[PDB]
Amino acid sequence: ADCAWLEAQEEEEVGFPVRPQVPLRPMTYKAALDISHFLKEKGGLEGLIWSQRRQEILDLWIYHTQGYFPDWQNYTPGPGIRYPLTFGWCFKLVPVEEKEVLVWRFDSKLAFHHMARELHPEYY
Amino acid sequence: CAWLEAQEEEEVGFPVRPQVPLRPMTYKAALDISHFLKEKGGLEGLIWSQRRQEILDLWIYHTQGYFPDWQNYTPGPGIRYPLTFGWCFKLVPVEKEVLVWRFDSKLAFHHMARELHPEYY
Ligand SMILES: CCCCCCCCO[C@@H]1O[C@H](CO)[C@@H](O)[C@H](O)[C@H]1O
Repeated sequence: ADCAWLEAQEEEEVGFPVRPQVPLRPMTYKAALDISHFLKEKGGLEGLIWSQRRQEILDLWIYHTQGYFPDWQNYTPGPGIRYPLTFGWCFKLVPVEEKEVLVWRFDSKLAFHHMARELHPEYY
Repeated sequence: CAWLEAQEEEEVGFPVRPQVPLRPMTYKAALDISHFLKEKGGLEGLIWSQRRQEILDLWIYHTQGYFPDWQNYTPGPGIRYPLTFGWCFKLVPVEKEVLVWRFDSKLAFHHMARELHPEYY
């Protein structure tokens, strides 16, 4: 089922149901900063249990509204706290009580400290 | 049912609440959306799935405010007919069988789901 989703969205990328209304960019620091702070104030990620599908609904909402390619929202590997690889995005996945139940949590410090970078230089 | 519990939880109000106010699906709304999707969209020819229908349902729910409880079809086997009158897409088999979204403008004037299955009304 995991692989079946990738092939579906890449077919869907031209186009489904409508191609996005705005010019189609890649995710920036400031965009990711504004969208996070937006989603806290108005809208509701805070607390929700993470899933492959929910992330996709969130990725597609940003893609259709703002035009940012859904290529961006990636976190560090487990176990434990799951840090965003795209700097600017102020959400991380915390466990709640080796795969485990995660939760989107806002953290304004993520704006100033690229914690994924500091813990895993591997990726850069 | 693993999806429905997640979907219900989400309904207040992930990822944002839809911007235009909520209202139930109508004949004309369904008609207009269908004819929009054929001209300026890409629902045509695409293989159906549970997730693809949900992406479509949520795009409508967010864009236009229609609660996603309207785009259901008749049971199989064979040509799968829309229960909501106005919606001009049906799911045709390609040859549990592989279905494809197909625009049919005659669905606007004949409630084929009604004529074949009066049990649902
Ligand atoms: C799976 C999620 C599908 C995408 C849902 C969000 C798409 C909404 O899209 C936006 O809707 C606004 C009104 O709400 C309009 O003003 C914008 O022009 C439009 O881009």
